[PDB]
Amino acid sequence: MQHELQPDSLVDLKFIMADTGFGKTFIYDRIKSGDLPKAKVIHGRARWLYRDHCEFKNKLLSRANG
Repeated sequence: MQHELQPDSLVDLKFIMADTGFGKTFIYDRIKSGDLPKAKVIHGRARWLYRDHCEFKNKLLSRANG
């Protein structure tokens, strides 16, 4: 299921894990550190904004993690 979205769109955890290759725990921490998730999370999960990925990825891509 290759679904393409734009910076502002609704992503899911599985997507993030595909996007990043890392675990959920890393996501919530790292994305908060990115620029605080604008993602619409109300019950531990819901819908994530891809923007938060872009901004989080930004800091990791800059530092070159790994």
